[PDB]
Formats: sequence, structure tokens, C-alpha cells
Amino acid sequence: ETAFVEVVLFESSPSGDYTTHTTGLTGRFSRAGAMLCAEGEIVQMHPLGLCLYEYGWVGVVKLEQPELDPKPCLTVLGKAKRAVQRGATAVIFDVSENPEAIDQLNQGSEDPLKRPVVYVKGADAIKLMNIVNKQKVARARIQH
Amino acid sequence: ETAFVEVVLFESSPSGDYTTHTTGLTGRFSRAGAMLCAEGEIVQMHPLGLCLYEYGWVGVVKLEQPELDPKPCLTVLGKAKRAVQRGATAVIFDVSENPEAIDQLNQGSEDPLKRPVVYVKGADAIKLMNIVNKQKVARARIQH
Repeated sequence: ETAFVEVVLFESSPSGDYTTHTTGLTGRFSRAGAMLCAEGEIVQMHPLGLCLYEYGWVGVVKLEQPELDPKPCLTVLGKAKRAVQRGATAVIFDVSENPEAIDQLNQGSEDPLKRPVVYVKGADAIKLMNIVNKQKVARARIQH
Repeated sequence: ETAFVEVVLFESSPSGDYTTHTTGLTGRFSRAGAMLCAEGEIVQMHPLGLCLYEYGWVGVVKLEQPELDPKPCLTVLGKAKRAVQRGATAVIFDVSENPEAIDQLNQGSEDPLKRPVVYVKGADAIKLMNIVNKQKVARARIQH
């Protein structure tokens, strides 16, 4: 159930060789989805944004104040299927502001997503968001 | 040591939802590299081609006749580090025409690659090459 998440920054040279910088951090696979491998360019999405990107992105979604979106178009899990329908290979939720979403995401689900749904919080959520907020271009790799 | 490889074709709709088609096939992780997760757009590369692509591609390389390239610029493994230096997250070798490369690739290597090096052959190699030869655009996901 523990997800290892690596976030990669990269730059190429005149030589055409890449320079990379990697950050590791920890989250949990939701029972909502598959406990599998995923890797792709990060696309930061507002949660309301899930009420076009090239196939295979990893959505990063910071859940809002539950009393900021008291009447949500879809449930957290529905949002994640919506993301996958639109080409996401993985969804990471930052559930810091909305910890209650954990209970909904570790409900087992008959008919669960075929792709991973990871949640982070705490320090790991901060390190993730520090990068995705800074760099326009990053790559996430999810495992374990 | 067994690698599960999925090759994904995809098409989007006017709605912005993707239609996908997936093929599974089997290979082996080389000891040359890490027995880890990898996922990315496939880039078919001629082996001589490894004597610019966006970070995170999966190289697919059909090894040539050993008596076609009797004096190779680099070893099979060197070619794979070269691929990774140029942004590959994974290398798949089709070692059908050159089975001898297996012995070189299952040498343990102090200082092994940090990314996976998979080899396929037989029927699995055929299914892989059938797709990468047909579709300009595919995505590989490697695991297990």
C-alpha cells in the first residue's frame, strides 16, 4: 500500500544528454484504484478543473477546503476516473486541506480504476507541491 | 526477473476523452539494469543510432545481425547507458537476431543502470515490433 513517488526535473545539453534532478517522497495507494506502476509528465489540475493533454500524464490535484467546495460536481474518486478518461496514467491527490477524502479513497470499490490513485499529505505533500508549483516541467514516477 | 510490457495505442475524441488499445507481452529484466517500473512514449531506435527526444522515452531497439555489425561502437549495455544519458527511462532490446546479447545482458554489473533494460524475443518480440513498426505513436509501460 505505500507508494514511492519520484519527481524528476530535467535539462538537456548542447550535447543532447540530459541532466536530471530527482526528489523522492511517500504516499499511499488508494483502494479506489490499482496498486501499479505509473510514470508521466506532471499536469497540475485544479479539482474544479475535473468538472486537452497528451495521453499518459500524471495529474497532481491539491484538494480544496471541504467548505470551499461544499457541493462538488463529482466525488474525489469520480474526479480521478474523469482524469483517467482524459488520458491520465495516474492521479496524485494532495489531501492535506481535506483529510476526509482518505476515508472515501480507501473504500474498496467493486469496479476500481485500472490506474493508480495516490494520496499524499504532510511533509511529502509539501515537497511534491514545492516542485510542481515551481517548475513548469516535471515527471512523476509512481511505484511499490 | 520477468518483465510485463504493455504497449498502448490511443486516440482522443471531440469530447477530449481517450480511446486506448493495449497489448501485453513478456520479457526479461537484464541484470545490467534496475528491476523497476518504467513508462513512456516509445522511440524506435536503430542500434547504430546509439553510436533529440523529450526526457522519459522508452527505447525500442531491434538488435541487428551480429555479422552485420561485427565491429560495434559500443557494447549492447553501453548502448543502453547511451540511451539513458539521452533521456530514456527504459530500453527494450529485441534480441531475436542476436541471441548472444542475452549472455552479456545477464552479466551482473557493478555500477548497473538505474533504469530498466528489458529483452524480448520470440512471439513477444514479434507482437512488440508489429506495433512499433505500424503505429507512429505508442506508449510502453514496463513492470514486475
